[PDB]
Amino acid sequence: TIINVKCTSPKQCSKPCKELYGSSAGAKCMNGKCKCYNN
Repeated sequence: TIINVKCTSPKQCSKPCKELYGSSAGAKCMNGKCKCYNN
């Protein structure tokens, strides 16, 4: 469960992932791309 949103922070990735998974989002920023998991 990896998406394609450009980031430079995990709080730039908690924008698409909390629009997806709600509030149970494990939002990780590796390189400059976003991953959306679950808490």
